Amino acid sequence: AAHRIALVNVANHGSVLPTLPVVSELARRGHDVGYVTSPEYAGMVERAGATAIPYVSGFADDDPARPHLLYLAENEAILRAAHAHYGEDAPDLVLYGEVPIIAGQALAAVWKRPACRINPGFASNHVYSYSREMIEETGGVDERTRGVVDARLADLLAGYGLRDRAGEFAERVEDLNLVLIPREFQIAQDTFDERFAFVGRSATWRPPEDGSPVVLISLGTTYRQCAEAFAGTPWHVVMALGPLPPNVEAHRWVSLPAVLEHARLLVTHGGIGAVMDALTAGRPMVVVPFTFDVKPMARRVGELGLGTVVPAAEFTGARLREAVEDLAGDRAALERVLRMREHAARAGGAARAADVLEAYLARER
Repeated sequence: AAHRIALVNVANHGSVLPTLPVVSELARRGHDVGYVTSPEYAGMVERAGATAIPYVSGFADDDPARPHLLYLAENEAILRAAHAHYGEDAPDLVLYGEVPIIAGQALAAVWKRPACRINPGFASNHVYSYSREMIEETGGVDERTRGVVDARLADLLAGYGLRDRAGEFAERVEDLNLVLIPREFQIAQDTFDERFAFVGRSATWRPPEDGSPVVLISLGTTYRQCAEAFAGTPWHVVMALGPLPPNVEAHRWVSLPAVLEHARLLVTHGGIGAVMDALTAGRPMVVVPFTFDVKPMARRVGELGLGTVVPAAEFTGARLREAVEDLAGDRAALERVLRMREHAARAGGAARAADVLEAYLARER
């Protein structure tokens, strides 16, 4: 019937924003969702239909162990808020993000409850692992750093009598995983078994009236060469970032899905949220990967022929203008993107995610 869900997640846009349609679907079906989040995202998750569970947390600085210790501190802070909020009456399911996996698994073990991981982007297994690729890009781990982190993890789990489970919590694959991308976009997709549900994602501005082709440019946290590149061209350029030609439009923030309804191409930094937006809109994209985290997405857009990858080292105004006009007139790419849009629509979205989560709790797994 109506279940109790503890949605345990880290509090940032990339983690919280994609989970909100799932929260809404569950809430609409009458499920009591408790969202462990920070006070800044508390109103956001409550407007989505959840009950906010706030969490707040406050040696060396250059230390390579510092990011891992802060990660464990956040996992501890999350774990404390959830455990204290529910107390004696445990929820029916532990829905946790692909970042607080120590907190999520500890809670599930303590409460003796089924758990489910939420992967907004790529899912990881023995064949492909977005985490293993991420760890190497962040420089990997030395033996000294491994010892520091391995101990503080065991110390963290000791307070819940789970010290002997540090190894599995860090390495194991969850019994169920909601993956917020279509199966067809996933790297080594045919290797992902029954434990992964590829449900994809569920879903003010006026365009030029003359009929000018529109290109949306939304890159990272890095806006002059782009405007100078499309100057004198028939393109209408919509730019997002935090002297312009008449055809170039600039805004601090832009609704990517709203503009993509009128634009034929997206110039993106490679974020899975933006890639998913283009895919849902059926628009090819030009990916410029400035950060390491988007490198798998950039590689995947390229190998599926859903767009063009311009390396950050090779990026100039001219190369962008060249990539945009080349990919815009490419019928082959457009057909592949529209086909990928059908896959994304067929994924099931938040409605199927809820159907999957209900099926899981029906003691079917």
